Amino acid sequence: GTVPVTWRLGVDVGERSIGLAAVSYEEDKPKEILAAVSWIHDGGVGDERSGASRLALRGMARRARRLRRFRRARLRDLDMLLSELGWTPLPDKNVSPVDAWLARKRLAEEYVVDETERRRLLGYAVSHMARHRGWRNPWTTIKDLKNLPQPSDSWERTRESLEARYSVSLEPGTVGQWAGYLLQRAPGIRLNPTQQSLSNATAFETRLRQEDVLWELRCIADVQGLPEDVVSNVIDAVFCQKRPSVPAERIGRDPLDPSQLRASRACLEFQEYRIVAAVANLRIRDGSGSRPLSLEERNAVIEALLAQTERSLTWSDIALEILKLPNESDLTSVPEEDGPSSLAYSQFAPFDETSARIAEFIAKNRRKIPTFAQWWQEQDRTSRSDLVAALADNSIAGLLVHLPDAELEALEGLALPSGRVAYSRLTLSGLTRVMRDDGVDVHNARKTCFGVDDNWRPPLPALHEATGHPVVDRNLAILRKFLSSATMRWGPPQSIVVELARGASESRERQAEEEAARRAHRKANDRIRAELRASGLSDPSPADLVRARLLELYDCHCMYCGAPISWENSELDHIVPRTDGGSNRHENLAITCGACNKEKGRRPFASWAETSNRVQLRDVIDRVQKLKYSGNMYWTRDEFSRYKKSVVARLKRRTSDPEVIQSIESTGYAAVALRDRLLSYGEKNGVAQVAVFRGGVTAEARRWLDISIERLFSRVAIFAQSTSTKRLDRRHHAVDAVVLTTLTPGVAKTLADARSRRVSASTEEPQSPAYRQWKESCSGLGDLLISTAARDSIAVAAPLRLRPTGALHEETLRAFSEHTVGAAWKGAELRRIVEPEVYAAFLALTDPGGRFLKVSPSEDVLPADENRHIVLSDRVLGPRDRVKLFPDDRGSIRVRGGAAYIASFHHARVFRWGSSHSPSFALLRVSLADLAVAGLLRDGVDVFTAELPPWTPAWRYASIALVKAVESGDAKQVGWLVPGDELDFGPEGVTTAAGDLSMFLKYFPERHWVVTGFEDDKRINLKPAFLSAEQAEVLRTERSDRPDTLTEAGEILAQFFPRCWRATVAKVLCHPGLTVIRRTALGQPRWRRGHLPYSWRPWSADPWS
RNA sequence: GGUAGGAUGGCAAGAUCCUGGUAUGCUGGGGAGCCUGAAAAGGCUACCUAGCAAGACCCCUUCGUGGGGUCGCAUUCUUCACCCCCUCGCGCGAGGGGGUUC
DNA sequence: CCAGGATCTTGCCATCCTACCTCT
Ligand SMILES: [Mg+2]
Ligand SMILES: [Mg+2]
Ligand SMILES: [Mg+2]
Ligand SMILES: [Mg+2]
Ligand SMILES: [Mg+2]
Ligand SMILES: [Mg+2]
Ligand SMILES: [Mg+2]
Ligand SMILES: [Mg+2]
Ligand SMILES: [Mg+2]
Ligand SMILES: [Mg+2]
Repeated sequence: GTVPVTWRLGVDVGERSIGLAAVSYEEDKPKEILAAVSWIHDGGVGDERSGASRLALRGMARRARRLRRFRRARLRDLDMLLSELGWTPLPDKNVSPVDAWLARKRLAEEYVVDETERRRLLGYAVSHMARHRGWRNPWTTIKDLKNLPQPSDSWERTRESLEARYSVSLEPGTVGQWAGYLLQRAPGIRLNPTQQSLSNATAFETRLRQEDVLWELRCIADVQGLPEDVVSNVIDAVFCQKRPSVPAERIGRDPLDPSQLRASRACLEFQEYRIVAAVANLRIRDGSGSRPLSLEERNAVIEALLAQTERSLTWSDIALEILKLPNESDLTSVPEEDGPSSLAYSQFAPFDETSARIAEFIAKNRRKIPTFAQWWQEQDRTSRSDLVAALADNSIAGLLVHLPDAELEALEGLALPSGRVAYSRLTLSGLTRVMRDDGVDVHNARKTCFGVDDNWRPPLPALHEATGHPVVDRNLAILRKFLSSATMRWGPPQSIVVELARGASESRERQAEEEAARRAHRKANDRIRAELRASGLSDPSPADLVRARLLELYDCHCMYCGAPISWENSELDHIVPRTDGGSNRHENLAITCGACNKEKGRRPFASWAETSNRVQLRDVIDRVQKLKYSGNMYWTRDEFSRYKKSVVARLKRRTSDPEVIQSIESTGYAAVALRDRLLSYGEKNGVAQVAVFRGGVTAEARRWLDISIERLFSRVAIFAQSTSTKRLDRRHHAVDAVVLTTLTPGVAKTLADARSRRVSASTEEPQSPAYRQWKESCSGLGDLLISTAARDSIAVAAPLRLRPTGALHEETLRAFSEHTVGAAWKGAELRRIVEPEVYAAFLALTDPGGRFLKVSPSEDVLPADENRHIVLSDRVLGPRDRVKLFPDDRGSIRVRGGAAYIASFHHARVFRWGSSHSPSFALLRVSLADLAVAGLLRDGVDVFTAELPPWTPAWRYASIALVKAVESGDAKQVGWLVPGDELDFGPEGVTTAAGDLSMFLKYFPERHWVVTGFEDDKRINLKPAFLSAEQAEVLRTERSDRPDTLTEAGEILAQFFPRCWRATVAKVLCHPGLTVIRRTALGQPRWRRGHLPYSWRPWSADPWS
């Protein structure tokens, strides 16, 4: 079975692709391309418009389900409490729309004397407050909510705006009181802002907070004189909220101790470890050399950094006052970036941060927790560390001292430095003890405390272990399929080459502005961090830093309309929204008021500003452009300029264009994680080395091996000047992987130097031995790639999605239409009947000797009969009676008393009937709702051959010829076609071109076509396999940059894409030599029929068993 | 030494999920106001209320077409088949995962 | 949208380790 040869593996990752090569070798030269293939994956994306992954959509749906389930349980507990109290909950129907609001208003205004009426109004109000309670921090308890200032400043500003807007003053002016007053005074007023799409205004502008509803509840209990235990139980039932939790398996494991969880940043062991490691990395000047700090100097600096309350010790202070050095610059190896006026020495040394937080909390709360203050001063650092570990790991889903419950609530309300560190608590304590006692650094402490050697590297994940990142998992699944198939074919690889997504070929001024930008970012982030710790934000997130930056930048106003905003009612609006692919980069983030954010919604900003009467486009662009530079802000001059241009360019767009910036993080993560798992495979399988090379070393290798993708695959120019990029053809990933199999480190250094020389703005051949042996080894690589591409041995393949999982139907429920039994029945109304047995009865009426509905969508099928009684299996309909019908004449299923359209088609079943010399073809397009209502979403079901009933939307909206042929007993299923199946038209190409395809084939003779969809009953959507789609996107964008940068072939490609080939099923499946190609992991077509999807010719496919 | 990789700590910029909430929206049931109406019933603006993938599994029950709980859109060659790994871990065939070469 | 937890990438600063090439 295995034919072992010496071969190398090249791995070239991409965001939507991965190129994998198995290249058999000689002593240093390539011998044969064993397999080269570009695998085109979706990056996990199931939301093509938004870019959100399938895992992200599943997680948001699951969390919405969990929210609804917890809300239902909480409301049931409230209903039990109201039944205990004798308070009547708000009824489901037959009450006024304003009964709850007037209940809240009256209970806030005057004492209700009537006993049953007061209980009814209290039940109405409390049930309505539980349904609409406002937002609170989920990490804060109900006691913290009671500790909040009531009402919030947002509601006080909203109430001031309402008293100004309506010239009245309600007392005490609660949310229910103002809402009832406005719903009675100005009927039809909306309360909260919503998305715009003749117009009106809204009553409230900010997000309702839970302290506002809590304060209204306290005001109602104060007016009505309710007992305190009663209102405390009511507050517990209304504002009950499940605390957020961290699953323990979501926390990584310690590499030195693989059973233990990674320690939190809050741990005092980590704070000591960071201090001792930072001190152990410092050096001291000694006669043009450097020495490590001696053990007494280590102890002095370490005790000065441990015994610290705040950031008071700079590295200059460590050099001068602690080390007693004559000069500041004698302290070398300071772990900061250097700058003017000794910036690195002016940066601050680390300290015990958790001990500072706990000591400051004690100093502010001596009377609140004096027992804890005495106990904290009493305990040693081991029990202190165990306390701190318990306080840090309370957030884990899955306190050693009998403390009072108020002290427990104050301690769990304490804010500690979050984040995980690399090691566990035991490992950190052991390493710290070894570094303190032996006077060694971290590497020697690891060698001592664990017995590891100098070659020790942390354990790496195996190939079967996923990461949880969708793009990385796509690349890894493709890689492990390729590696298993290649290992069983040719044995294990001799070495493995992975391309990392790292680059360094930049000019010195680019490095200078990046260093100055980093300096400015750190300085402004430190100042804003100090302001937020002064303001109570103990641990500012990057979102908090962005929010404080834009509050400072726009003088606490909204960016869009200019309304004054606070910290708590402002919102960080994605200017390009998340549902249009917008990123969390700070140029995409605008500070808003919440009302502007809700009214903009998911729309582009320029279109929203055109439609809206609240903001103006020119005013927002002008307000951005008049921002002026100052002394010390976050951006540099050039960064402030580019920030203004990128913000303005985001504010100016009118369509839902794709996002400008794409995720290079998942490219680097895919390369790094695939390298780690390939290293695990190499440890298991005896691979000699796993080598890594930069992104710009492979391209420089390809351009110095006289290989260009245009010349290799006979591509044409698509630009008027110069030559286009190599990304037109999808096979360039496999060519990149083939080139990667050749590279060695010395050649990598020389091509990196050549690239740095070239981008340092002809052409000098690089001067080195390693380049010369690489060229003499790889002179035949060009001939080998030409011979491989001429036979089309390089494959572009898309992995199939065959599992019947995903959205069963479209999200929006739709109201049922209706049609009288004894009236005229057309074809579209007969195809829309909701009830399957009523449907089958109408088919029995039109055609008793038939099982399907073979009627035209426009023809009048049944006449208007006043004596037509549809006899059901259990009922008789009347001619006056009406039938539920689906609203529109497309595939639909009934969902929860409404109608939902079916989702995208899971597959098409290919049917072939007629003569063998001239067959007829059709597709039974089957969706996930078809299998859902056919009961096929269970165990032991082949979804591509399991029979569907005639009332499913597959058989309802099949073609008339297909329906008549299955009725006649001539059409049997011969295969299936998922979106992503490759069609091979043979070496002769395709003949049925006309109009746009004929012009496409004069520049692009494409024989390989990928199914993307099934638009209607006689059309299959095909795109060329070999040509990219993002390439077509950037060509169509770059057409309008200059007056006709493109050539004629570029215009042909841009006017073929993105609709590509809207084919015709009975035309394209009758091509001679057409084969539906199902490939193996090595890009080779699977032809032997086993238990995996095989290749099949539609013209000569035998019928299904 | 220089280049490249890896560790740890720091700084900066981002990505990916996960947990809990808010508000909207959709559909069913309602209705406060307004309009067109009325021997002749529907819309509009809000608001209230239930549900918000189809469904699966467990427990009820002082027996019901329902109450309660846990889940259900990922891992993209479904199912079947053969091999492998971790867990039902006695060379057990039941849960998850992985591979099947043209 | 909100708070906040977890995983990870890239780039710089410091330290340690590894392999590898290039000169003298
Ligand atoms: Mg590449
Ligand atoms: Mg809720
Ligand atoms: Mg609520
Ligand atoms: Mg509203
Ligand atoms: Mg927004
Ligand atoms: Mg690539
Ligand atoms: Mg409403
Ligand atoms: Mg609602
Ligand atoms: Mg449900
Ligand atoms: Mg498989």
